[PDB]
Amino acid sequence: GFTDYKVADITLAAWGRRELIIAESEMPALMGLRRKYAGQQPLKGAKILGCIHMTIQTGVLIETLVALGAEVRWSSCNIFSTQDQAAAAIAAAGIPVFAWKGETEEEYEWCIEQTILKDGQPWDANMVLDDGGDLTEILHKKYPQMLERIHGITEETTTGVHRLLDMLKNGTLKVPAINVNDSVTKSKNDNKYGCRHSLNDAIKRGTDHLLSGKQALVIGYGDVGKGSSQSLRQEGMIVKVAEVDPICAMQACMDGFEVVSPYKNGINDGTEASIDAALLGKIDLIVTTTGNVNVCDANMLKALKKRAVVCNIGHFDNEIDTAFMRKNWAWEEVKPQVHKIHRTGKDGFDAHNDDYLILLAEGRLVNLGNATGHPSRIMDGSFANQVLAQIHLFEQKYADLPAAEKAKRLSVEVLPKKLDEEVALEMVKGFGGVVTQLTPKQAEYIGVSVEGPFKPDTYRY
Amino acid sequence: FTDYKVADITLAAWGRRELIIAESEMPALMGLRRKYAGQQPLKGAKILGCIHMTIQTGVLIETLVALGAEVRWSSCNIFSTQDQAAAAIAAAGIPVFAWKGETEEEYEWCIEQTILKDGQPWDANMVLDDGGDLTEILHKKYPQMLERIHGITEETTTGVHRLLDMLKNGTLKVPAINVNDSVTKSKNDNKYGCRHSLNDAIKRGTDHLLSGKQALVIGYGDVGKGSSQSLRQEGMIVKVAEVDPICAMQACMDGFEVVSPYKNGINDGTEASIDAALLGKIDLIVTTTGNVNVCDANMLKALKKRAVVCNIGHFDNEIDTAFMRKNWAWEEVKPQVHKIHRTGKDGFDAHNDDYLILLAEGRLVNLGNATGHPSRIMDGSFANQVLAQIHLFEQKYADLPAAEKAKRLSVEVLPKKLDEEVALEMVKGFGGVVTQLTPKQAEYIGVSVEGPFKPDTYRY
Amino acid sequence: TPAGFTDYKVADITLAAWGRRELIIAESEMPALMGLRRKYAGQQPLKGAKILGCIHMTIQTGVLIETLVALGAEVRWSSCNIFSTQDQAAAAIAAAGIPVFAWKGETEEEYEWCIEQTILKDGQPWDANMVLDDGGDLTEILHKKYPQMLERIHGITEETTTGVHRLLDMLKNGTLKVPAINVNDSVTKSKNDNKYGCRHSLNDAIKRGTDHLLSGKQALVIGYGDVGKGSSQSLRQEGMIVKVAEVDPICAMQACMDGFEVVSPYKNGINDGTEASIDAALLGKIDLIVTTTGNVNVCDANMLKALKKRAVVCNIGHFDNEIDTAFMRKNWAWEEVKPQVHKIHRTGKDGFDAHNDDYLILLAEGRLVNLGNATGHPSRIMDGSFANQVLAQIHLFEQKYADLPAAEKAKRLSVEVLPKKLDEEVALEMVKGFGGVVTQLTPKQAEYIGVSVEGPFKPDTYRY
Amino acid sequence: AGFTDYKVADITLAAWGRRELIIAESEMPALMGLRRKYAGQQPLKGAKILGCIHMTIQTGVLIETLVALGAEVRWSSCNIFSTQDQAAAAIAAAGIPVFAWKGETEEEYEWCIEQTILKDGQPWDANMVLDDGGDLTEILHKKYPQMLERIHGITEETTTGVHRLLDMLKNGTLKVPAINVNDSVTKSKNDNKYGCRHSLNDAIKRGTDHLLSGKQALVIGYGDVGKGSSQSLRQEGMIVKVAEVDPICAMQACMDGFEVVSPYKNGINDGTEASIDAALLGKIDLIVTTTGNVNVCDANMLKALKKRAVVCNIGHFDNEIDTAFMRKNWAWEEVKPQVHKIHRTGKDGFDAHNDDYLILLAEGRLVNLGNATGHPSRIMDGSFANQVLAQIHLFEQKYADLPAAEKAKRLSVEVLPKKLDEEVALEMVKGFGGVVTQLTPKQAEYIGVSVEGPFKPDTYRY
Ligand SMILES: NC(=O)c1ccc[n+]([C@@H]2O[C@H](COP(=O)([O-])OP(=O)(O)OC[C@H]3O[C@@H](n4cnc5c(N)ncnc54)[C@H](O)[C@@H]3O)[C@@H](O)[C@H]2O)c1
Ligand SMILES: NC(=O)c1ccc[n+]([C@@H]2O[C@H](COP(=O)([O-])OP(=O)(O)OC[C@H]3O[C@@H](n4cnc5c(N)ncnc54)[C@H](O)[C@@H]3O)[C@@H](O)[C@H]2O)c1
Ligand SMILES: NC(=O)c1ccc[n+]([C@@H]2O[C@H](COP(=O)([O-])OP(=O)(O)OC[C@H]3O[C@@H](n4cnc5c(N)ncnc54)[C@H](O)[C@@H]3O)[C@@H](O)[C@H]2O)c1
Ligand SMILES: NC(=O)c1ccc[n+]([C@@H]2O[C@H](COP(=O)([O-])OP(=O)(O)OC[C@H]3O[C@@H](n4cnc5c(N)ncnc54)[C@H](O)[C@@H]3O)[C@@H](O)[C@H]2O)c1
Ligand SMILES: CC(=O)Nc1cccc(CO)c1
Ligand SMILES: Nc1ncnc2[nH]cnc12
Ligand SMILES: [K+]
Ligand SMILES: [K+]
Ligand SMILES: [K+]
Repeated sequence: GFTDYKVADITLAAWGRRELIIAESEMPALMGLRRKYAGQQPLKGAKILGCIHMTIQTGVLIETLVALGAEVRWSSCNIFSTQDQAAAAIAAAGIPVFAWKGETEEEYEWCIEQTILKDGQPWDANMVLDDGGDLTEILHKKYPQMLERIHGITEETTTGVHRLLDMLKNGTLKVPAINVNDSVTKSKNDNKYGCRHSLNDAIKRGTDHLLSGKQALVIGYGDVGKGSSQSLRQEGMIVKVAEVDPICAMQACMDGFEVVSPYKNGINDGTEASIDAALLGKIDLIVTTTGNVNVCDANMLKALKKRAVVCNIGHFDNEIDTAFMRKNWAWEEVKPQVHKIHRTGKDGFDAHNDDYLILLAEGRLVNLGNATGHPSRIMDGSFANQVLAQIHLFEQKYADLPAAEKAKRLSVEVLPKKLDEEVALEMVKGFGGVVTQLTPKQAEYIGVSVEGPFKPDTYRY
Repeated sequence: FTDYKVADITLAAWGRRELIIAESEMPALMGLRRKYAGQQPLKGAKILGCIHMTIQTGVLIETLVALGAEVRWSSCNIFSTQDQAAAAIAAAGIPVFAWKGETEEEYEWCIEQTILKDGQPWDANMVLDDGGDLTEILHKKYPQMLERIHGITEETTTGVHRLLDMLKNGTLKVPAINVNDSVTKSKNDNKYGCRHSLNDAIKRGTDHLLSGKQALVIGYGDVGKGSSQSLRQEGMIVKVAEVDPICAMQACMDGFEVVSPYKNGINDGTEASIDAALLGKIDLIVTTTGNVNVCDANMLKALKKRAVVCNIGHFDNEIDTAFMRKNWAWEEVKPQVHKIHRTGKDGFDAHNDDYLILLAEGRLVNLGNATGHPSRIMDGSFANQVLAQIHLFEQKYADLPAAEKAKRLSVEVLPKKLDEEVALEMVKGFGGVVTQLTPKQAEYIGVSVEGPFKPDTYRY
Repeated sequence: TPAGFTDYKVADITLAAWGRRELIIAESEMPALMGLRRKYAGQQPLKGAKILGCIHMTIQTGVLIETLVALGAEVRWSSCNIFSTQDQAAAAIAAAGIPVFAWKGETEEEYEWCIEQTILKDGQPWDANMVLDDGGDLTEILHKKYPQMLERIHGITEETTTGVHRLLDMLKNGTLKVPAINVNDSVTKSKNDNKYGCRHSLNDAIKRGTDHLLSGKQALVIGYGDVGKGSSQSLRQEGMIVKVAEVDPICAMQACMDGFEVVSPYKNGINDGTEASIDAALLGKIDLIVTTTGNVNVCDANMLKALKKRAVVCNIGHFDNEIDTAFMRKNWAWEEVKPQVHKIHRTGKDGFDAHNDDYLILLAEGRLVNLGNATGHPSRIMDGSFANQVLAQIHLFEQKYADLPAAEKAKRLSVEVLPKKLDEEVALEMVKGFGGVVTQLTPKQAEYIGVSVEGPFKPDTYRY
Repeated sequence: AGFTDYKVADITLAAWGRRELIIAESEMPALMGLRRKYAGQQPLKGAKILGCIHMTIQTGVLIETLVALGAEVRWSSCNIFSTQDQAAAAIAAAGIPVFAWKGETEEEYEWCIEQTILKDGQPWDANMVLDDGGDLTEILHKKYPQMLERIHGITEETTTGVHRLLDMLKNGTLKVPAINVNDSVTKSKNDNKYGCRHSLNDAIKRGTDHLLSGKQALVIGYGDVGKGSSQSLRQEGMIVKVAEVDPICAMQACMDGFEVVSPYKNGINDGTEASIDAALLGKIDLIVTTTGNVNVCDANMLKALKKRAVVCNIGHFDNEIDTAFMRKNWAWEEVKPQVHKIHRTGKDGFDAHNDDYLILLAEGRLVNLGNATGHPSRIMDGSFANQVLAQIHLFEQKYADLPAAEKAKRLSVEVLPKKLDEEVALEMVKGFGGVVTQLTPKQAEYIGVSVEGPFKPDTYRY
């Protein structure tokens, strides 16, 4: 009689379980931790509030935390990213999960609140796992008494880390955090290669458009922008890249992309006349990858080629000025998470109007909204890091420290390189790769231990 | 003017035409000329330089001189000099001691000619090095000269490693800048430079078709990354070996099969540990590690007949070429290309089919069999060098009190703003347009509109 | 729209509005096909044409169908594969009053019945006079079972490599009853659709079916013809380590030069019928096998026994017998993951352990995987193919082969391709659709290379 | 020993050439397989071959294969810049008449061809022709018709030469039958495409050492050479745009991921400067012509190109670029052999530091051979195995000995049978270590072929 959940359709659970069993075989680092630590139960007593895309991959993460002794209460960190068969499988396993694909904003907030509260009162949570910082922010704003008893936060993504560092700077961060994003087996695996796999995946599922031979503009060339640019270029798109960071721009040039700005001489002065109309009028697809605000603005949207596709693979939808489009233009749903936006006016549209843009996932994270996000074998790396980070902060027991010791430990840190390398080694073995062992003479010659770490902490890979 | 030694001074005109072309290819470096020419920040600098005497290094030398410095120059590899570049620098009245095809003895004599002027130590006060040979010679043989030197600017990964060993040991005598670790150096030069010049050098040396053939790249750091791409983009079936599992993960995700020369990755010294089936299929092996003996004697014995062997790390001991000198017969095809006959040591059959082709005698192949990295890539590295020389020369470490020196003795990188400024000029050289943040957008992501745009931890 | 319309069978008529929205988008992606619509609508060149059509009932086929109709034709339609229909496309066509018998997930019995519903109208043979076919199944049923209907049919326009091969065999054996146009071997079909179509849709289908990471894993592509070329690129551009098998040494040479290792499932390339001739070390490291040959049993039972545990098996050739799925049905237990995705447990026939590690993943039960697990080729690629189909239909219909005296009939009983000038005109509209700008020869340049300024620009022997 | 019947740059380079020939033999398994297969039979015994083709190391292996099969030859290069002097020396030192060096003048080029045609001042007793581009063929038809009476056939290497043969056939002026070697698939779709992929960026790097990644290229043409050339530059990271007059080839360029553009506004070349897309050409760092056509990089295009752009041609003849206009109007500064700065400031003198120049490679002649070494041995293996088979076939057919009525029936331009094309391909695949699968009899029956091939109808395009 388990009822402590809310999902779209519990009868999807058997299908979700079939897919979890497949995913397990694709996630050797994560399942390796499950097998290594199951006897020790290092998360016995852990009670984790989790807020991250309720995908099949997150399913394997949840069940690893539980297998290691944790209890959890779970929600998605995006209204469109849940895979309903994954949510159902977790619910059918007796795990509290409040998530479905296609939440409203009110429902999204209600789902987070159902993890925070059990039977109408604060759950006895003592750990947080977050992706983007929304759960973290709600706890700090609305539930400070709960944070007194929480040992730490493990944060998945660049945007969430930025929010933690802002709190730390302001003196408002209440518990320590591990930045999971900046393991190399996360940032330079998930953020880059994950988007390489899943960006063109989501565009094909949403539109079935041919991409080869067409013009793309990728805004940003960080890890997500690098992977996104490659996702499109490997399909044969002619890809131009915009950047504010000249070092990232240099990389894009050297990687074989033309670097362009939407604005004449790069000057974003807010006028229509600043838009490079010739450029925007040639673009068939624009993808935002920045984690910034309004990088595909109203004037770019007005100047885009007729029937261009617009999408965002950064964490939040405000990378695109969808507010402007809702205020001024008529939306025609093609199918879920695919809308034609008719620039002919607000009050209705002609079904055969040629002047429209196609928006994917209403501007929300397109890989998760229009496909299934990153593949299991990539999320393996991220989620092995999550499990290790949860173990580290739970074993440190920050909430039980005296005030003077808390002050010494209140920080945002990354996992040590030795763990990063060990996660990587399990990923490489999963491909059947064979890593060479240094001889003692070689290890002495380059000044490392035979078992690693093999690089100083400054190394950029 | 007689204070030089080059292969042929009459190549000077040719070198100068190529220097004028290279200037148009090096916007960050020529921008530093224009920006600092007025200030003359290196007025009074006396720089001992040791780096491959290419056309690219010619534009670097003439930038340092244009900013006020005097220099005395040598190459840091016996095969890397471009004789027309050396001639052009000598003809400009700049002391340089460098030619393509030096012996080891001549290489050392060349460095010594920069150190000594008219039989006595030059009154040098700055060092620019690539690999650390000159740094080592000064510390071991001319330690008193270091009392007048304000700093060392070191170009490459191997050289930086040697600097850090001296720092850890308390034997480093002057402060240094790690130029290698600017992003516009390491992630431009070390990677993209090798992408351009590895296939270049293999083609010049052998003219082999690469498409459809099997390569093994040992190492997947920045040089191994660029090297693997150099070969894969030509259509080679590239396999990658690594000891670092993170780099190996990147190789897998980049589309390469990760393998070891040794069964289960365990190199126990026996022939039985060699994966003979793997090595018997390899047409080309490239070492990229900066380590020792990563293409060892047993691997060389097991390689497919007529495979090519080369090294693009800093030093030739990546391949056990000593073994091949001791046991096999060398037939020169042309300079820096040898067939190594595995049939025996004394003599060979001119039609023997059992040989390997070694490029540049195991020395840096891109510089040895071609011209190293192209001007537009070296632009980034050498703009960093100029900035680093200006900074250390202006800090005047050798004039500090003995106690003040202790606080200054460090190995530093340039600040990120300068890295970004080098990058900006590179981007402009491609016609690229960098976008400017709005104030609200800069606030939103927590940076200044001016940058730097990333924390120092960011890995790009 | 027509009142009382019931002359169709589809999965779900309420998908029609969705299908119509996708057809309107597809129209914007198919400039060559929509150019023919605009150019010829007033002329009504297919007025009086009654076309039996048998091709994958996709959105792209929907635009083809409504172009034929816009040019005057009546049609009766079925899919040429049990898994290739897009149900929203079928619904939109039925809602337009067009007879269509097609849904995703037909049985083999339903598949044949759907073709017969196009052939029959109100229990009697329709008065068809044109055939449009993809793979030869409708052609075969007419010759085998309704030969008298062929007396009134002016021609067949055949879409794909396998169908043309069957047509040529019939022509050689004297059993083909009407002329045909080989649409496949227009360059704007074969070297666009067969190659780039599979480039787009093979990795698409694998991702939708399995969501497996492809980068870093090992693939074996059987065949390196046009489909094999595009399939190999589909996987290599994702970062797979792709090996290629071929029987044709010229195709194998191209694979080597394209950067692939060429290998055989059999030691020394020789299948001796025994497990010992399988290169078990090779197959034990393959994560994904894709058949592309148009041939039979190229991924056979012994290969399937040797494949790496949890390998994906799929076929993108026209017919499922490229893979010995019958052996797998007979000996191994099938577990459906979801529609068109099955785990095949090699532990035995009678039941399976839900956590068994020794299974293969079969996509689309071995049927064409791009259409079965995704949506096949994109509109902008199918534009080229289907423009050729319209032009082929117009040509054969205007030729009126069935009205000729018997002597003239023998003179015209042929399998032909469209002239190169038409192939070029299709290509030009495709190029303009990308915004590309073709240069016009000066008169002196055209004289210099011996062509007209308006083309054609190559001799018929040119291979591109 | 007493051999003087040659002219090369430097005979002392022979030992070097011989070392490179021995390496090239290991890279040319199809050609060396033909040597082993046919050495005993001597199918070319009595053949006397006039050869005109780039005197490279690869051509050296071809020549010694012909000679090992019984032929005598007299050889010249088909381009003034394409000879490798060590290859020419190794061949002369072997006692084979060769007249070829890198850097010939036009007068020297013609003299070299005449030295193969004439021996001791009189027509050689030639009975076979091997040609690359048709210059030797044209001279024989115009100046030595009596020699063609005794010649059994021409085997022609390249697209341009085949076009010239077809023009002769059309006009009824071709005097002996020919094999079009170009259009074996193991030539056209190996040499023309993959050879240029290998050797174009090679030649640009040797001539300029320019970084290509991140820069803008314009490739004129997208036939086999244009396809391989565009890949050569794209694989280096150039942003490549493609021009074409053939919309099918342009379609392939689009689908291959290139933007298709014209130097002329709306593609209309009306001879005015106003017709030039100056904004486009002002952004191009590198232009490469691949067409076999005339004046596809014309004077107004040259005037509009971005300052310091590289201009080169990889089609057979230099008239793809209007270099005549550049010689008449602009000042040429040699950087080094086959690399010239063309200063657009004027004809009489230049400023050594002028920024407004173009860099022309190989004076507009075939750039892969002019600035590097042309295609690699393992690719030329396919082209030259076809050459050897075509020589064997035409010499055994003995056209010159046929009666007039039988000549009229055999006077044609033909390709080699597909079975031979396949046999060349299989040796190439074995050279890579590739393992082709053998059809079972049932599978061969299913697709309608013999187990041993041919596997495709003659219409198949690959
Ligand atoms: N969808 C996914 O699966 C997924 C995966 C990982 C991360 N993310 C999200 O993607 C976003 C980016 O993450 P990342 O790791 O790439 O971060 P990053 O900091 O490495 O890269 C962002 C880049 O955008 C550039 N940029 C910022 N403002 C710009 C502007 N106005 N114009 C052009 N370029 C601009 C920055 O210079 C930077 O290089 C974050 O919100 C992150 O949380 C999404
Ligand atoms: N030739 C050039 O132009 C050029 C340019 C830059 C640097 N370099 C030199 O190249 C070398 C590599 O420099 P880098 O910047 O790539 O350094 P790096 O540290 O980034 O990479 C070296 C890599 O080698 C790997 N490695 C070490 N021992 C190994 C072994 N036994 N087997 C396999 N992999 C092994 C390490 O794990 C590491 O990833 C250095 O010597 C450097 O000075 C040469
Ligand atoms: N799924 C799609 O969207 C799609 C699209 C076009 C064509 N097709 C179908 O795909 C198939 C192939 O079409 P194509 O145009 O590439 O044909 P093709 O003749 O160009 O290629 C088939 C290739 O398979 C090779 N082959 C045959 N038997 C082999 C064997 N035992 N082992 C290895 N290689 C072998 C042949 O040598 C040939 O090169 C046909 O059935 C065709 O109808 C499917
Ligand atoms: N350098 C080499 O090693 C090498 C190798 C093979 C062939 N070739 C030569 O290269 C040339 C091309 O050979 P190919 O086999 O590619 O021929 P091709 O007929 O396959 O291709 C030439 C292409 O040029 C295009 N074209 C013609 N005029 C044009 C114009 N004004 N603008 C744009 N495109 C135009 C044609 O449409 C055609 O597609 C010939 O001269 C041939 O002999 C050179
Ligand atoms: C008839 C014939 O001789 N065919 C052939 C083609 C290429 C190579 C070889 C032997 O290598 C043979
Ligand atoms: N061309 C070049 N000049 C100087 N140092 C280099 N290191 C690598 N390539 C170089
Ligand atoms: K997924
Ligand atoms: K589709
Ligand atoms: K060559």
